Amino acid sequence: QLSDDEKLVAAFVKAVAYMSPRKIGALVSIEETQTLREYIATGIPLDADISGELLINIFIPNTPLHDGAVIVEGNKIAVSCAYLPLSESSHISKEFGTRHRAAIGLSEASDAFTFVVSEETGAISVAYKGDFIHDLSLEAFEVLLREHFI
Amino acid sequence: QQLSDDEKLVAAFVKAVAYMSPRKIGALVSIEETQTLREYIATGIPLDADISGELLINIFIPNTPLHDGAVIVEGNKIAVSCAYLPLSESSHISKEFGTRHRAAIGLSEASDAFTFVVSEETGAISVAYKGDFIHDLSLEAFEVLLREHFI
Ligand SMILES: Nc1ncnc2c1ncn2[C@@H]1O[C@H](COP(=O)(O)O)[C@@H](O)[C@H]1O
Ligand SMILES: [Cl-]
Ligand SMILES: [Cl-]
Repeated sequence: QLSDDEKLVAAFVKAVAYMSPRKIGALVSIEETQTLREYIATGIPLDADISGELLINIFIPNTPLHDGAVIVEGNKIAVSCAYLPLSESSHISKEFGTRHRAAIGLSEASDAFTFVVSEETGAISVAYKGDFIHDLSLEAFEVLLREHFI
Repeated sequence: QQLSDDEKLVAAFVKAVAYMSPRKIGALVSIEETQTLREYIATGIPLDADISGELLINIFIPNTPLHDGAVIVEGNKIAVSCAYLPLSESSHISKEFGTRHRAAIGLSEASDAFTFVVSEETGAISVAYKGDFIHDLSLEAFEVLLREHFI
């Protein structure tokens, strides 16, 4: 449980360390106090143990599980391919695509913690409670996850 | 009345090989029957995942972290990927058949598990069960065998 939180952080760090330098797009949302049941209902059920390796395999481009969001519930990957509400806010830079607007939209509609890897640039970003943090370093991503989840 | 576990299993396997065979994506999938596969499951990466054709496909995409080794199904879950199975020590195995096939055949000597393979060389779908090896099944043949065995 404390060790489960450290495995969660390590899984996310391994996945983003693989995907970011390969510019593999990724979108991962973690449930907090507000249920994500309605978005989980839109995805393919996995109910899978969390590991960096499984997160990488999910997001490999042009594969059946890659398109849409992974939603983490507790210590399980609940689903992949979930459809998240887009943000209609105009303050979103033009260069930020669908994945980023999906993450931002969920962070305006829930207290879920979402991170993105850009398929255009490999930039790592976080969307949480209406704040959007662009282009984190891997070390910064890790310490932010640790502070939030450990 | 929703689709039974057995119907979902058959559909998952059929969808997966239907995708991997034409693409010549190698695959190795073993299903536990009455004899526990616990010692082989211990060698794999824990997934404990719901069975879907989509997940099986994503596991075996070439040059990915989960694609090497065997997937082992236990009950209605994908227990592990990347598992090690016993390689067949037999010498009456054609030189056409590589290590995935020898692993499938080996496990079918050591247990009553049902294993199927997709060849990365030809895309051929094959089954290894109770020491017998059935090469190059059609998709229809594969499905009917799965139904006769699992339903
Ligand atoms: N003992 C084994 N059990 C399960 N899979 C294996 C085993 N040995 C090799 N493989 C896999 O068989 C495939 C072909 O092996 P190779 O011909 O050595 O490239 C690769 O995915 C290997 O990881
Ligand atoms: Cl980003
Ligand atoms: Cl930073």
